[PDB]
Amino acid sequence: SGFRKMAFPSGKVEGCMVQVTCGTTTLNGLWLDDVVYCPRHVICTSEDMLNPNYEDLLIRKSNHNFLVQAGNVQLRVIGHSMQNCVLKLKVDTANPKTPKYKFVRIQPGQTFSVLACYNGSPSGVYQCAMRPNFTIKGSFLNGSCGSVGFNIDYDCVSFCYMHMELPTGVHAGTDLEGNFYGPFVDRQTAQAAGTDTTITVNVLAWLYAAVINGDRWFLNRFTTTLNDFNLVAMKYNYEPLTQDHVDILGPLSAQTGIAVLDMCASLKELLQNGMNGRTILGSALLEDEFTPFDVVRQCSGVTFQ
Amino acid sequence: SGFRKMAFPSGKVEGCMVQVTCGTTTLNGLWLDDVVYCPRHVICTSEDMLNPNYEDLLIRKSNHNFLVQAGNVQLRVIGHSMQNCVLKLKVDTANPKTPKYKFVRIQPGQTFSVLACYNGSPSGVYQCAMRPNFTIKGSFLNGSCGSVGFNIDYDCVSFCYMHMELPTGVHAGTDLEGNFYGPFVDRQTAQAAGTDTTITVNVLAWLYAAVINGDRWFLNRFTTTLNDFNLVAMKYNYEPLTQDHVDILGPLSAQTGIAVLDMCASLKELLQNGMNGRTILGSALLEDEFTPFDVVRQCSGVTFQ
Ligand SMILES: O=c1[nH]cc(-c2cc(-c3cc(Cl)cc(OCCc4ccccc4)c3)c(=O)n(-c3cccnc3)c2)c(=O)[nH]1
Ligand SMILES: O=c1[nH]cc(-c2cc(-c3cc(Cl)cc(OCCc4ccccc4)c3)c(=O)n(-c3cccnc3)c2)c(=O)[nH]1
Repeated sequence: SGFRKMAFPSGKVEGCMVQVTCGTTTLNGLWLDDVVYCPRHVICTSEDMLNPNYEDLLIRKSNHNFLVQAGNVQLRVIGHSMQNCVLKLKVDTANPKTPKYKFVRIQPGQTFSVLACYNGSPSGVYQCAMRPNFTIKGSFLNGSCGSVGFNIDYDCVSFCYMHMELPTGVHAGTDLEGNFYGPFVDRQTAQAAGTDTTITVNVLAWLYAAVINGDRWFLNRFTTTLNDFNLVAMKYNYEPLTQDHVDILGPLSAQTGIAVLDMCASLKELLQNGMNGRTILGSALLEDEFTPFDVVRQCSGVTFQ
Repeated sequence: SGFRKMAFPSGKVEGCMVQVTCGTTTLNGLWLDDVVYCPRHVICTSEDMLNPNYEDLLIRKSNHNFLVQAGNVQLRVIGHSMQNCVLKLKVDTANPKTPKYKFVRIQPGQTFSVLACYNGSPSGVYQCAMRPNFTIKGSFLNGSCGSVGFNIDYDCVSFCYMHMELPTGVHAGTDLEGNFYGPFVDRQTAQAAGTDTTITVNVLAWLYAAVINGDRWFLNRFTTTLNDFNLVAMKYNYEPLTQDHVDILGPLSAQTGIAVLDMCASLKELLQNGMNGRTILGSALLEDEFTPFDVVRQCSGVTFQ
């Protein structure tokens, strides 16, 4: 019993964090096999940030200008290249703590764990989600650039996120191939996020989690249709629900005996009437950063090693 | 910017989790140096649980009846003893991944990270707090017994929590010396929790976190006194605020320029009028599982290794 915002165990990723220094800038890198990955703006000064020409700035950098420190392990840089918005530094030592891993570009709505690091040292871990406007609502301070987000399937780490804080206080970054999520660029120039809508399939998954845990007050006598529900979602800035989403919710439907469309009718009533000062799973608002997989994992206890 | 429920990086503790089997029961143990710590009800059957005499049940157990597996490392048990409600198993190998650690008995209101484990394998990490009734609102399934809670100061792991789920769905356990928090006993017999009050000093710390992050709508024109505020806390099942608590909040007071007693007056108005459908740091209720230290760490970026 109980339902918590739960991150993956971070140990497999902690062994990969290093500090990367170029001139006077220091941020975090990801050391996997004999390559170190970090944001390319490590080569910039605060002044370079307004309109950086990264190809031109890289001309004046050689291997020995990049200092990489793994704790106190000093790493020798033997090559460097730029791939989209990440720098890839070839070092002469394979990381002996490299886990089984893959790089994945996640879709909006998907969740992941963040290991926030500073000066190459992990400081905390938390859960968040790729928002529909391709920002994340993280917790990051200066020096956190190069911190990574990931999921873990048994023994394999799936890295999905690595760059900046917008003036609005939300966060933008890349996949591990260096392509930004959404339209953001690594330049200090006007960029605004776009509508932050609610991840409907995740809210439904969390209502199923609530039923499994005994929070049942929101179940009602009604049902609805996909098209009728989606009219309501549009009014409340909820993402449309698709048949694919209904199928993904099938296992939770089968565990609880509540058809997806009946749960949609409960969500519809919650969106139109509010929670009336009540709570669900300890929350006074509808939570949208648990995926269906998140709910099954935490309500079934799958494990990783 | 941003404020998240943030756990410590779990890697130092992951290397200490093992599986402990006795007869047909399997749960988690903590392997530190050459000792394995686990809940003593590993020696019980489901029937033993109603009224177990642990001293008598232990008579029929020898070293070879305890199977300890560290991943696939098979550990040889060379001694066993019972300390209060934990079993201590002496093994013939020191854990090479033992971190610097201490055992600490925490006070109600204090927070810690939980590494939920099953069959000796970590499955997720989250934050929670010792409630004033000495339960914790965890997320645990069958097989999670022996999972531990901890804090980390730079390189030293402070283990504070290790046992059962009450019929109400909240959780009870011991410190690493085997003494339960609060009045609970490791027996399947009627036990009820006691009033769950709100941790006032933590709520104030979280309001300071909100101000630091730009959530300022709840700041008002008023102030109050310690005695006047505490009359309001009592009415709303909030813990009394002491002068010691005011001093602990001093650094946040100094960072924001808001006297503690003015912040109390803002909290008073929030308790009497509610949030009026607004949110603070993404929450529609007053959050009480961030300590003042939690707020400073996350708003200053302290790091651990
Ligand atoms: O030695 C270092 N110098 C700099 C950083 C660093 C750099 C940035 C950074 C990097 C770039 Cl290309 C651009 C940028 O502004 C773009 C967003 C924007 C748009 C419009 C107006 C203003 C801003 C910001 C940053 O956000 N942060 C940051 C701050 C808080 C949370 N997360 C990231 C940190 C670092 O870790 N190390
Ligand atoms: O092989 C194993 N057998 C058993 C366990 C186990 C044992 C218990 C357990 C252990 C004891 Cl002495 C007593 C007990 O009931 C006491 C609380 C209570 C009071 C009144 C009525 C009912 C209950 C419960 C448990 O909660 N859980 C549990 C369940 C969910 C979350 N957390 C813990 C697990 C295990 O991990 N391995």
